[PDB]
Amino acid sequence: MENFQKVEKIGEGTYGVVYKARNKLTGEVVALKKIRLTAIREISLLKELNHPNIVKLLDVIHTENKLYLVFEFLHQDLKKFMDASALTGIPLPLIKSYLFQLLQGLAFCHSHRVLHRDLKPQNLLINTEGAIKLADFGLARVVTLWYRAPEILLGCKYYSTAVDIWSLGCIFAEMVTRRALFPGDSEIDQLFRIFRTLGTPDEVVWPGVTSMPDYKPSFPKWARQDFSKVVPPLDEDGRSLLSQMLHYDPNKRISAKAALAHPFFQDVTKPVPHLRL
Ligand SMILES: CN(C)C[C@@H](O)COc1ccc(Nc2cc(Nc3cc(C(F)(F)F)ccc3F)ncn2)cc1
Repeated sequence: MENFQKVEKIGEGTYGVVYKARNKLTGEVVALKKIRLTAIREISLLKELNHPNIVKLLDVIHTENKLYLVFEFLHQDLKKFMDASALTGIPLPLIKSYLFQLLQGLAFCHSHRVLHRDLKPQNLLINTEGAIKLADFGLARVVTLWYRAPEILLGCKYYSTAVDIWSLGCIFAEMVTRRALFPGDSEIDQLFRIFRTLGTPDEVVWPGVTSMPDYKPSFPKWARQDFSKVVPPLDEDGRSLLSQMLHYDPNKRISAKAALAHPFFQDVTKPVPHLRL
């Protein structure tokens, strides 16, 4: 860490604090993440993901019994970009391009058995060239619960790549309506908001749901609401794809690889956003 000079705090993370730092050995600008306290192992396995839509893990430093992660640095996150766009909204061509790219990102790591586990606007990074990238990637093992898949809230321990498709679905709708899809303040509140919109799940639409660890038969039975009310601006191509991203049953939920060929991406392009840094 004598080789790194701190410039400013970027944020505070579930397992370490993150700073914008300059590498004195290279004059390079980076995101430096210091971990709190089989790990160096899986982490040193993460430096192998190379893809245009994932933030590169540049180096792993293990000194004075502490662990630093050195990442490629980007200037802006999706959440700040959405806030700056709230009055007029993100243009559909740009929403679509960002969706297409995160799906390529997700399909790549998923084919290597890497899951993200905690996608949110705050860890999706953009540049002046019109690219978006996944950050804090494979690194799991007030929190925001808004993008948590229903299987996780019900206590499933052995969940699948489908959890990331669900989180991305929620972000896709948020970009389109300029409002959070399921803004829960607790796990039960989170769970009941998804139930009110998509209907309380049963054995019919989700075989096995009633025997998930945290499922209770005393749950209120709300009916499913019409989809055209959930994301009104969205055309039917987009709405059909959103619904496949939001299937209750993780096995029925569309894969990133299949989502890429969906008709919604017929007219896809690569616009450049206007960014204030
Ligand atoms: C606008 N400023 C005033 C306020 C904030 O939005 C400050 O926003 C910024 C400013 C710059 C960046 N750039 C990054 C961030 C990053 N990792 C990362 C770490 C965390 C965590 F949890 F570790 F902190 C959360 C999300 C992450 F993407 N890797 C490369 N570049 C990100 C957000």
